[PDB]
Amino acid sequence: FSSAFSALAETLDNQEEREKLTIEPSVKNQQLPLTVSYVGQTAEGAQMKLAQYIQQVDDKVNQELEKDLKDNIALGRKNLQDSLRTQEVVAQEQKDLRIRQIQEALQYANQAQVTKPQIQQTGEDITQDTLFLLGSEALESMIKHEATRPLVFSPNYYQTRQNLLDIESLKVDDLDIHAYRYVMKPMLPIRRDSP
Amino acid sequence: RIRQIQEALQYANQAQVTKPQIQQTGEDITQDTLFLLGSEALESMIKHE
Amino acid sequence: ATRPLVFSPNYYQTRQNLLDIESLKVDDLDIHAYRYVMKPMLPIRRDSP
Repeated sequence: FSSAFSALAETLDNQEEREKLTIEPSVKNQQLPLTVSYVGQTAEGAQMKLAQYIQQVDDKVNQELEKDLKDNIALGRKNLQDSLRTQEVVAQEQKDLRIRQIQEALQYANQAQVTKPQIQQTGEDITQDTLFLLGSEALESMIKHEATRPLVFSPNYYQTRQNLLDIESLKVDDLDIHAYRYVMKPMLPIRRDSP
Repeated sequence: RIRQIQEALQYANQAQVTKPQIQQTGEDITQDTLFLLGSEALESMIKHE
Repeated sequence: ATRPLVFSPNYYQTRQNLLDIESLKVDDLDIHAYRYVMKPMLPIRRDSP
């Protein structure tokens, strides 16, 4: 705001008749509160003109941010719909290895003659070596029904899937941006400055 | 999880596991060892979906 | 010789980091090194003489 209000201050000196309009910090040490001003020709006509020029810069900043957020959200859900496609092909390179681990464990369970499952339980996922204890019959169905076996997804996938539904749900039209706050409404003066 | 159960009914239909063979599980049951719950107990996890 | 290798979860991180570096496109990527807060004016009062 303070750089777009001082950029309105320099396009009002390019009028045929100049209109002075300034902006400055209030006390000479800290940055804000800022102190805008304007000189006119009447008491009423220099307060109406200042409250118009505050709303003119405010409607330029507020439209340069709803336009900026729409180019950030519609591009932010493109780097997430891509990051769910490259994270799914990794999740099928793990599935194509799990079918290959099962396809080797059918050869171990065909020589050791394990047909019915000998596993009573497993407290974790079954590794490569102890995979043949599921049986010769139950491992022949994990290869026959291979293309319909569902993928498994890491908990980082469901984090960036929930991060895409959060970026698709927020709305910028009803979102209100305000770049400034009145601590003093624009006054109308009693004593003129000249003559 | 319904799709993991729906595939594990096909494994437990060929291996002929009807009654549950699991005595316990110290964690959640994964995709591979899900067919040990049985053919009968996995037909009710799909009917009551 | 047909027994499959097992890969650490740092391998599948840097495998997913290669598919992310092969998928991004620089032709449709727009870079802007500046932003107008004031369009270039045309002056009314000259400077000299």
